[PDB]
Order: sequence, then C-alpha cells, then structure tokens
Amino acid sequence: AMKKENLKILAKKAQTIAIVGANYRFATRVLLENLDKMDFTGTIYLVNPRYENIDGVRCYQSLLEIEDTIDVVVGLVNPQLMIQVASNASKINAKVLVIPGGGYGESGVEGQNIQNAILERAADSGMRIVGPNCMGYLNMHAQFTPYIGTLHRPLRPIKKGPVSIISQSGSVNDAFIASKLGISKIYSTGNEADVQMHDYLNLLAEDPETSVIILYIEAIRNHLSFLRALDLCSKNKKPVIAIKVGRTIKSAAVANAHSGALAGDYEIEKLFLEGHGVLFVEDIDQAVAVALLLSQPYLPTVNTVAALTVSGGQAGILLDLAEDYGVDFPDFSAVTNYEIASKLPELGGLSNPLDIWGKSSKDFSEVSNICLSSIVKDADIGIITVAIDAPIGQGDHEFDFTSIPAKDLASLRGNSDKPFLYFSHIQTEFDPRVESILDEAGIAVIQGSRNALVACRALFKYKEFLEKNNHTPIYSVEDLSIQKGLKLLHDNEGRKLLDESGFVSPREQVVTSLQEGVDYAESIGYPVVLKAQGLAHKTDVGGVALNIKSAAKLKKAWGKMEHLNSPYYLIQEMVTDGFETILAYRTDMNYGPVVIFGLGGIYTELFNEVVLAVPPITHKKAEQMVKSIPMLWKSIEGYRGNPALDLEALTASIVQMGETAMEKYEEIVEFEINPLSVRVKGVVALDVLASVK
Amino acid sequence: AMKKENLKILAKKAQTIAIVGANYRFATRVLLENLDKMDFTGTIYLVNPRYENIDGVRCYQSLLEIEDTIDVVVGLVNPQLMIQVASNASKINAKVLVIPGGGYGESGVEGQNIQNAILERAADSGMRIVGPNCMGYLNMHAQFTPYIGTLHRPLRPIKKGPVSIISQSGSVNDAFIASKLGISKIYSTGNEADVQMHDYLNLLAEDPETSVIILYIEAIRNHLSFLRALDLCSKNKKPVIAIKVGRTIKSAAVANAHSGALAGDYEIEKLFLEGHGVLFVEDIDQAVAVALLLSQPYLPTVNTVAALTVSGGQAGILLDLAEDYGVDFPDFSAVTNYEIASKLPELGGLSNPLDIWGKSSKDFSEVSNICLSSIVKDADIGIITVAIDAPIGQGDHEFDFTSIPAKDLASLRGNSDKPFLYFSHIQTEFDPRVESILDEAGIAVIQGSRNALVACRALFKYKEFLEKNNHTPIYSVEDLSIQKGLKLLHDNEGRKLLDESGFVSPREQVVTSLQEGVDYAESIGYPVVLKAQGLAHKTDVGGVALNIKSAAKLKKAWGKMEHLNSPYYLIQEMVTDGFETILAYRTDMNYGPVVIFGLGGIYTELFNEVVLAVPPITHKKAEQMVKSIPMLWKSIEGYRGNPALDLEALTASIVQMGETAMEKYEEIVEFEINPLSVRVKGVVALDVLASVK
Ligand SMILES: Nc1ncnc2c1ncn2[C@@H]1O[C@H](COP(=O)(O)OP(=O)(O)OP(=O)(O)O)[C@@H](O)[C@H]1O
Ligand SMILES: Nc1ncnc2c1ncn2[C@@H]1O[C@H](COP(=O)(O)OP(=O)(O)OP(=O)(O)O)[C@@H](O)[C@H]1O
Repeated sequence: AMKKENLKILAKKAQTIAIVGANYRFATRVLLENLDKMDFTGTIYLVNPRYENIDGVRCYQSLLEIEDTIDVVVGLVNPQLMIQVASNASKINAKVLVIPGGGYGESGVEGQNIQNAILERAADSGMRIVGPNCMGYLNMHAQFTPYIGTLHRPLRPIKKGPVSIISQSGSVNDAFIASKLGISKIYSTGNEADVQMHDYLNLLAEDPETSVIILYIEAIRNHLSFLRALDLCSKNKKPVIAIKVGRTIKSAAVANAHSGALAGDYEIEKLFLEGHGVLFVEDIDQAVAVALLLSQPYLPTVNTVAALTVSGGQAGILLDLAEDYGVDFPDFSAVTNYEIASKLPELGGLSNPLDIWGKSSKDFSEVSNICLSSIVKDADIGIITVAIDAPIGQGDHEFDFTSIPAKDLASLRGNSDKPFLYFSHIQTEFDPRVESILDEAGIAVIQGSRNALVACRALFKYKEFLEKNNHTPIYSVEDLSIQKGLKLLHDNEGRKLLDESGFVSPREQVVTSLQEGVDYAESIGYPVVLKAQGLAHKTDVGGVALNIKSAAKLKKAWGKMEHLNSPYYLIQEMVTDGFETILAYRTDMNYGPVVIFGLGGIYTELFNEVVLAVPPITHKKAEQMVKSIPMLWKSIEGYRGNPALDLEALTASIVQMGETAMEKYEEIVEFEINPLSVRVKGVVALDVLASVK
Repeated sequence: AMKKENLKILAKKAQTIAIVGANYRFATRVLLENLDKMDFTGTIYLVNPRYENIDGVRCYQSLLEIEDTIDVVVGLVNPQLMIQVASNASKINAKVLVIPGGGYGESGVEGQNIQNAILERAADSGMRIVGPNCMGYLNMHAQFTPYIGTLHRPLRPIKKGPVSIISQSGSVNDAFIASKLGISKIYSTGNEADVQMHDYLNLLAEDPETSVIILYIEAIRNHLSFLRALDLCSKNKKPVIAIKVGRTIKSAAVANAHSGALAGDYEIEKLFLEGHGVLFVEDIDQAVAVALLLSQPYLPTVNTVAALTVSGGQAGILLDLAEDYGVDFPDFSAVTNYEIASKLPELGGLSNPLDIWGKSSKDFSEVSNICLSSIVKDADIGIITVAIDAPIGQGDHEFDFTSIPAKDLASLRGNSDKPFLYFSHIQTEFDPRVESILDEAGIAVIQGSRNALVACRALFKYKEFLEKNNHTPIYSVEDLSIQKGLKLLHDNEGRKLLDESGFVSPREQVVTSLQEGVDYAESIGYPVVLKAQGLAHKTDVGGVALNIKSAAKLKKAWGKMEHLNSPYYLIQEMVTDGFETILAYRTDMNYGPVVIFGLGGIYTELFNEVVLAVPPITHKKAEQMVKSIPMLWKSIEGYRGNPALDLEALTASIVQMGETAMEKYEEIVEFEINPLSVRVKGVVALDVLASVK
C-alpha cells in the first residue's frame, strides 16, 4: 500500500470525510452546505478540540478519536498547526489531506518549511496532499465536494456532465461553474506540493465519467509527465482544451540567432503541446464554447460551416467575422441549391450564411424545414449551424419563431452524423425555452459569434489531430546543459556543420593576409564577397563587403575592415540572385528541437514572418510550410514575370534541417542559415551561425 | 407645416395614435400591450371596417370618423388597401404614417408602384412615412411605442436612458433591446421611402434626451446628407458609434493603380467617416460596451488604463489581451508606488493589472480601499477599472467579496473626473446585486475583457476626435466625372504631373529606334533602363530591363522586348539604392481624394502595408504616417549600419501628394508613384501611373 493507491480516491466516491479545524467561519460552513446540497451520501466528521458541537454535529477532539475509516481529511487550521494534522491523518491512513488555506511554500521561506514538514509526515503512509493554497475539488458524479466555494445556486444551478477541469487558479472556478458546462470533476491544484497537474490529468484520462478536459495553466512544473499525461488522454480519445496564461511575456534570455527573436518560448511550447493534441484557446469563454461543442459526440468530415440566420445584417456580420477567424463558409453544393431553388424559387440566390426570413409567402416553419433538410445533407458542409439571437425575456411571438429552427435541428439530429450548433450572434443569455429544446436533443448551444467560430475552428483542428494518428515524439532533454549562457561557435565549425548536413555552401575559402585574398579572389572571378570573422552579426559593424568588382575594390574594402581585429577572413562567390529565406533550429530547454523557417536576409526580424515545425519533418509538411508564407510562396511560383525557383530543393533542405536538429539539439542549441538563398536551381547557404551551451 | 414640422414628432411626445386595420392578431395586440406597458398617456384609436369593437373598445370604420386630432397612424392593412389609408391619413393631416408590413418597394415592381402611390398621397399634406417594411420606432422618454415587437419584459424591463439607435436592420433591434443599454429612441429605417437614416440622425443630433448614438449601417444612401448629420452630431458633442456591414466584401471595381487593391472602398469610407467622428466597432456586443462607457459623463486625460483584480490568472490573461487590442497598462506613478509601499509594503512591487487578493493579512476591505483610493489619483492612469468575475448565482460569500471593490469605486466616484469601469473577464451575466451598486453610482459595467478593452480604446479615440477640433472637409463630387469606364493615361502625361507637382524623376529620355537609344544611353552613361511604354504593369510582361551595363547588353534587352509592340521606349538612369515606397492618391466616387502611402516596389500588394490620409495632410500627420510602418521607419533611421535616409523629403513628398490630390481629384482619379525611392538625400519617383474618365 502507498501513495499510488491513495491517489485513485480523487476520482472516486469517498465514504467518509473529516473536517479538521471545523468552526463557525466560511470554509466549514460552505463545506457542510455543499455536502448537504450536493447530496453527499457518505459520513461527515467534524474535528476541533475547541468546540463540543456545531450545527448539532459532534465535534471530535482529534482525528484519533473517530471510530471509523477516514478517506479524506480537509484541514482548515493554521499552517503551524497543520503539521500535526498531517501526522495524525497519516497515523490513521487517510488517503488524502486537502489543504485549501494559503501561507505555505508560496508565501515564503517559513511556509515552504511547513509545507515540507507536511509532505514528510504524509510520506510515512503515502497520504496524498492536495494543494496547499487551493479551493479543493469536486466530483459531481460521486456527489462529493471537498470544495471551498459556494456550489449551491438556486438561481443558476451547476449541471452535471462530461466536462472536467484542472485549474492552477483558485479564482476562476466559479467562472467555469457559472457557465452552461455540464461538469464532472474540477480540481484546483494550488501549490502542487504533492499532487501536480499531470497527476490530475492522468486521472481524468482514464475516468469514464469525463469525455472532455479543460486545463487552465499558469505553469507546467513537470514537463515530461505532463506530456505523457497528454498522450494518455489521446490514447483514450479525450479532447484536451487549454488556456495558457503569460502568452505575451517577453522571455529575456540569450540568443545569437535571429531564430531566438522569431520563435518565442510561448509559441514553441504551443507548437509542441498541439503536437500532443492540445486545443489552445485564449480565455474562459472560448474554453467553454469549445467544450460545449465537443460535449456532443459528432465530428465533421470536412472543414466547412453552414449558417442559417433570420437577419441579413447579422448574416453579414457573421460572414465578416468568419474571415477574421479563418472559418470557411463556402457556397452550398450544386445539389443543395437546386434542391432549394426548386421548392423555394422565391429565395433566389443562396448565400452562406443564409437568411431565410421574410423571403417567402410560405409559413416560416416550412421554409426552415426545407432549407435545413437540404443543407443537412449537403456533402460540402461539415458543420450545420443556426445563427439566431433568441435573448432571455423575449416575447412569446419571438419565441415562436426563434424556436422553429431549433425544433428543426432536433428533428434532423437522429439522422445525421454532422455536428449541429445553434448559436446567438450576441453574448447575452439565451431564452431558456429555446435552450431546453436543443438540450433535449443533444444539440450544442453557444452564445456569441466569435465563440461559435472558435468552437468550429477547434472541432476541425481536433479532427485533423485524430487523422494524424502519428503524434509528436517526446525528446529527452537529459543531456542538455543547464548553463544559461551561450557560446558562439567558430565560423570554421559552422561551415563543418553545413557540410556534414549536406547544405550547399558558395565556393569560398578562408584567407590569412591581403595578397592571399587577392590571389584567391583573382582565381575565382568577380564579384566576390569579403566578410570579417568571429562575429555573430558582421553587417552591423561593417563586416560584409558585397558586389566587389576588381581587385581594386577588394583591397579597399579590406582596408576599411581592419579596425575589426579579424583573425581570419572569408571570401566567397557573389551568389547572384535568389529569394532569401531563413532556415534554422533551436533547442528548447523543456521540449527539444524546433525548426524555424521563413522570410530571411538582413531584414529577417523586421519581416517577422516564420513557421515552426517539430522534427522529423515529412516532405509533405515542408511543402505546406513553404506554401504557408504568401510572399515566399508566390515568389517560388515566380512572381510577376520572374523565374520559378527550386521548390523541391527548398523542401529537401527544410527536411534536412529537421534531421540535423534531431541529431545535434542536445549539444548545439542554435543552428541558423540566414540567408538560405533559393534559386532557379538548388538552394545556397550564404551564411551560417551556431551556438552552444 | 409640410415635411419639416411633421418629421419632428418622431422625436417628441405624440398625444394620439390611430391603428388602421386593428384586429385580434399579433401586430395590433403587441402595439396595444407596448403602449399599455410603456405607460403611454395619450389616446389610442382603433380603425377597421370589419369590427364594431375589439375587446369591447370601439372600433371606428374609418380614419375619417375619429373626432380628434390624429398625430401618428400605424397602417396594418395589406399594401393595396394602404393607398386608401394614406389618402385618409393625409386628409386629416396626420404627421406620420408608420408602415411595418412588407410587400412594398422591396417586394417587386408592383410593390414599388403601391409605394410611390403612397408617397404620392402623403405629399399632399406633407405627411411623413416611416418604412415601409420595418418594426416602427420607440421613444422611451415620451413613452411612445409604435413598435411591432414585444417590449414588455416584466422581469427585465427596457430601462430608460441616454442612448439612441438607428438600424437599417429590423432583426437587430431586439438584440439591442435585450442588452443592458439605457435606451432613449430606437428607429428602424425599413425601405427609407420617405424618412432616411440621415433624417433620423439629424433628429438625434439635437435631441436633448439623446447623448450617445449607435448606428447599424447596411448602406448609406445619401452621402452628403449623412456626412452633414454626422457634423451636426459633432457640433452638439454627441458621440456616434457604428457597425458597418460588408467589411470583407471584395469590390474589384475601378483600379489601374495598385492603390485600388491596397485601399478598398470599405477602408476608404471608414477613414472618411472617422474623420467626421464615427467610432466604428465590429459587432453588437462591442457597440453596447462602447455606449455603456460613453453613457457616463467622464472622459480620460491620458490614454492609459489601470485594472485591479482578485485573480492572478485573469490578471495575466487581461494583460495578454491588452497587447492584442493595443491598450496601455503602464506601471503606476512613483507617487502611487511610494504611497502604497508606505501603507501595504507586504504587497511588494505593484504590477498593472494589480491582483489585490491574498497578498495581505489586512482585511480585503482595507486593502481594496487603500489601493483604489491611491490609484484613482494616479496622474499616469487615464481610466480606472476593476476587473472581477462576479457571475449571476454566486454565493453570499462571493458577493460579499466581489462587491467590495464595487462599493469602493462607488465611494470614490464623487471626487474624481476619471472614467470608472467595473468589468468581468467572462462574457456571462453579472450578479445583479453587484451590478446595482455600480448602476446607482453612475459607474460603467461591462461583460467580457475584449468588450472592456474595445470600449476603453473607443474612449481614447473619441477624446482624440474632440481634441483636434479641425475635422475632415467635405469634398464635392459634383463635377466628378460620372462615367464608370477607367481610361489609363499615357506615360507622356504621367511624367508631366510629376514635374508640375514637383517630384523629380531619374535622368530619362524617350526614344523610338534602338540607335537613338544606344546614342542617348552612351550620352548619360551606364547602367540604365529599359522600359516599354503604354503598357500595364510593364514588369509583368518583361517590360523592364534594369542594370544594363553596355550598348551591347542594351540591344540584347531591347530585342527581348520586341514582341510587346511598344510605340515608345523610356530610357532612364539606373537609380542606385534607397528604400522603395509607394505614394499615391485616388478619387473616391463619394468622398473625394484620399492619399495612400506605404511599402512600395514590385511586391507592393504582397507587403499590403499602407496608411491612408485625407488631404490636406499636415507636416506632422505625414511624420506619423512614416513612423507607423516599422519596416519603412527603421530603415529611414538607418537599419543595422545602413545610413539614415531623408525623412524631411519623404515627409514633404506626402504633403505634396495631398496637395496634388486636393487640386486634381475631380479629373485625375488615380495618381500613383511606385516606387518612390527614399534616398540619403532627397526622394525620386522611379515610375508613374495615372487614370481619368
Ligand atoms: N556570398 C554572398 N553572395 C551574395 N550576397 C551575400 C553573400 N553573402 C552575404 N550576402 C548578403 O549579405 C547579407 C548579409 O550577410 P551575412 O548574413 O553573412 O552577414 P550577417 O551580418 O552575419 O547577417 P545576419 O546575421 O543578419 O544573418 C545577406 O543577407 C546577403 O544579402
Ligand atoms: N530608374 C530605375 N532605377 C533603379 N531601379 C528601377 C528603376 N526603374 C524601375 N526600377 C525597378 O524596377 C521595378 C519596376 O519598375 P516599374 O515600377 O517602372 O515597372 P512596373 O511593372 O510598372 O511596376 P509596378 O506596376 O509595380 O508599378 C521597380 O520597382 C524598381 O525596383
């Protein structure tokens, strides 16, 4: 017996709970109130040597006094007192001690020590510690709510359901709770002194009561276990949604490569976690919207949406937003628009979103049923939606007509596999009478165009991830140095790496003295290129003489570069013309190698346009990377009467950068080709730069 | 007392309303309920030849039998019969006939005839027509609701306030009515057969019961009149907020110059409308949020925001969002930091947003009061916000807690001039107990961070419009050529403009035969040219040579250009290096000249980076335009060792383009320089394009 068995109770039905420090203050009162109103069937014990009884319930003098097996202890005494609570809870083999209060490892040195002593006393029996400094947790299916916050809400009650949430915030849970989400479990993680996000996530992965997971992430502590927890989730086919706080936080660290400034730590992490299936959103509203749509067991087979409205204006605005969010509302198929213009010749030209109100003499009922019957079967439409404002408090007349397409959606639900969604353009709360109808038929309901669009976008991304089947590999970071400094590699070594990886370098050689430079240059032709050496950025200090015709200009350009006390110089051909890109990889401290590719050259950081990819990179993927940058791609096709460049050579070079990255990331943490010149034939590595540490 | 005086009743108290075609159906019933429930104090008359009474209220057989002065008629009978109603209503000098039924000017040509027949019979007495084909209108301050739609909402009434709305979309009004806006008047424009948007807007401009205006725009019809109404609103210091549909719609109209593609009609219109004070937003939620904040009589003096929260995670998400929306949250002043350090040193270093929860042993009530009292007086902070989720149904303890900063805001409201706002991070419904505290104190309340940020940004924009007090002139499009076919100007006339406008081309001369060219070329020296004339877009068809180093290479090039049968050939000196910009103007069929400026060259449309300005352009305006394009601006300063370019000449160029546009817009509808080369000294137009007719 040990910590592993005890962990399991967090996702299960507890038979008994003891509340230590039970008194007349909010934590106790709300604990008892929650267990009452949420219909806990187990036994509650109160422990406090200061009181005879509370609410008529006996207050025990000690956990040791209780004649029963205790599953879960919630400790409410002060931090100093809590050490002995842990010790007594351990003595009786409590499976879990929940410590909602703060003033621990997250409050300073003294409190870190208290926290350590607690862990040490729990280690004895393997009792788990939840928190400290958190709201606790709740389990709607077990009716067990060791949770410090008011759960009972006559007005807007919590609804039980398939969505579970792990949150590193002790302040956003009521926000999730106040949403329309059907909740199963919510874990507030706190200091994660013992039970961490990956632990809760492992539980959720295999919890039959959860089909959808939401994470609210402030900071991942144990990257490897987290990644493995994510993998357990996809293994179990449970979508995982995340909000990650600190998205725009600089990260001030090292970097010799332009790649450093072009790929933020955040975007690197995002790319890796998406590789493992994470569906990122930006805020709670969006998390909710995505989860509400994913809570229905329907997925799209094609990345397109139909919207049926009763407003021209709103249809117009939705269409504009669809472009902003990159959601495809395509024309209806030729069968569909014939099927409709055949029974409703009075609608005319069909747009998507499609306004179907006041366009016919027929009952709106009939117009609606016709359109949705056809649109539902349309092979070019992945998701079927109705976009209609049906605000709370609307009149009966307004209900009669807004409920009509809901009823239709409900009537077609049993005979389609397509995701259905009724959403309102506006954010305001839905009329419950319309929601009742879609809730009864298992149709998703979302408030707000932007959220519905994010939701749809997220469905698609989820579908793609299921299709990949071959997800992102976990890279070991064990060999990686912990030093926080960077050492620039000698240009020689740089060149050696280009070679060994098959990258083509311009004909070049390193000269020691001026005559040698003239002698070498006069043995290759002009123009050549003269570059100072030992620098990360040569151009800035005038260490790059280009287009130097004749040995006359050569000796002069060398004359102007003497102040840069340059050890050896390098001369190369003047690689004529070719589109400038940047191709590199960096070593992420937690995740491993990542490849960076995009608009390159001296102005690379000003273009600020790249794409990332975790190796290995498939040939298909490299091609998609190229085509995903307009100015890059349109240039390869040959822009405005210009020769088409060597796509296939560029593609291969990207793949190759991927394999080198996999090979050398633990030792070389920066490897960059700026610019990698793309030409009619071949691609040329004009420059190279590598860093270590 | 024709048209003019009758129109004013739309904004005032009506004593009598006659409903023609009254029956037991929804339109009559909802009208009567609306007037009952909004407390209409005037007299209602029912008119219908079929009924002797309706629910025992006398039903007159004819308008003509009512022995009272009738102010407003609502016609509910079918279009055909409506002509007879119009004749009757005009005969008794009714001020307004409201037609919300459909089947008129928008239905068919038949409907069109009925409509003009109705206008015909109204002109007899100057009777105004609302609609047809709309829901009517509502004026909360006169308790008058000739409105076809349920306004009665016993549990969440429409609240009377200072915001008024003109919408070209019926189906949208109830979206607004369901919002938290304090409403004055709402006008639904319908077919705008007689009374149009600008008409409603003029009423609102001088309506003392309106202090904030929202427009939901589908298509401006009378541009001059619209602009003038805008200017009346401006004169009366009433902010105008607008949603304008069609933001993403194509318009491949006009256009020989790249400007056509860089500055689409929608962006052009937007710039002009903003010049007249319009505050654009993207959707209904945003319009609501902006109007809520403007409904309080406080404007900021510096363009910054402070936010106080009880969540570190939501603080963090708010910060991230503030970056996306471009809203400044600066550190607090030295005075604020010092002061709070002196009182709550345990808080440590203050960040903004400031999480004030669980940082102190002090009562939250004391912490909150100290922090807000200090932050309200902080000269570096323009807008004071509390950002706290307080959703409906939250517990008694959660209310007690989330209401604390609301009461503090309420208490400090009296002695600050700064805008105050309490917003939730999430979109969902506020706890009405918290909202009430803010409502009673005249403090803005918004739901959702995005809305909050858009509102703050709009406040800054409005305050800036107020400061310039030197607005966009109205340009006449009177003598503006009314053709639709765009004719390219010959390169001949192009270069003439350059000179007349003071632009300076490269050394250049026109030539006809190769010899004439090889001569001239040798006369000015190489490298040079070569460019075909009378063509596109020459470079697309290989009509531009470049870098021709000898008489040999010239003839080579001149021979490749053979097959494009050019009548003329332009020879110019090869203008060395320097930054490529595009500088132009275009004539907008409705608004007049606009200047386009940005990243130029062959890749101009791919860059898609320009800024627009309506002339006259001040020298300082031109500066901003330049510094607003990072790539351009950084190079002007001198990027990475490269020398600084001539800002003054660039700046002066843009001023000049604005002047040329003012002079020549009614004849030359496109004048474009691509590229305008920015050099170390001076600027040089390498190319020219123009169009007329
Ligand atoms: N062999 C070459 N042929 C033609 N052009 C070259 C050649 N080498 C360098 N250049 C040009 O000089 C520019 C800068 O060269 P290089 O990258 O070596 O210097 P740098 O200061 O180290 O640049 P960075 O650090 O921005 O990558 C290149 O972007 C390219 O335009
Ligand atoms: N006199 C010159 N000196 C140096 N470069 C030049 C000169 N004239 C043109 N160019 C180069 O050739 C490019 C195209 O020339 P130009 O604008 O005259 O033809 P174009 O096809 O009409 O271009 P566009 O349609 O984009 O305006 C310019 O953007 C510039 O880079």
